[PDB]
Amino acid sequence: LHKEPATLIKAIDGDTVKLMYKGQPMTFRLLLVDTPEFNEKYGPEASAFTKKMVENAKKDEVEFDKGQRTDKYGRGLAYIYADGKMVNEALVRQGLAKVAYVYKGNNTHEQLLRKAEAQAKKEKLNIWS
Ligand SMILES: Cc1cn([C@H]2C[C@H](OP(=O)(O)O)[C@@H](COP(=O)(O)O)O2)c(=O)[nH]c1=O
Ligand SMILES: [Ca+2]
Repeated sequence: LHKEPATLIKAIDGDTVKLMYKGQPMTFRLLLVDTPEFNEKYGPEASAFTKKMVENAKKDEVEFDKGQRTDKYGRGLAYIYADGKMVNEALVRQGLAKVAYVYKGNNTHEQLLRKAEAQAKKEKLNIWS
């Protein structure tokens, strides 16, 4: 896989963010994770965590997997990096997202994320508390 440039347009919630990619606005849905909705427990904390990462970064990047690049709603499907740190993994490691929506052929980072989740669960963080 490879990282590509993007710029933040606006944070939306824990697992969606609006970026400019190849000069066009797009909503991205983060691969392999599920944050709580804003109205649910940990939802506001997941939104705030993603927003801080993507806003404070000097450089945001998108990395598509090998399969589908957009979902049925027209959202981009990608791993998002903020100054080289993967948002998807960081949410899981903090217990602010579960590993979820693991479809075959866009699952390159599945085991990296499952290791983060085991660590968050052992530490009883957030969703796992
Ligand atoms: C993360 C991801 C979600 N989706 C779809 C499945 C779910 O469909 P349904 O809307 O029918 O439930 C929805 C979950 O997104 P949200 O968690 O953003 O609601 O997005 C994919 O198709 N591919 C993906 O990789
Ligand atoms: Ca969600």
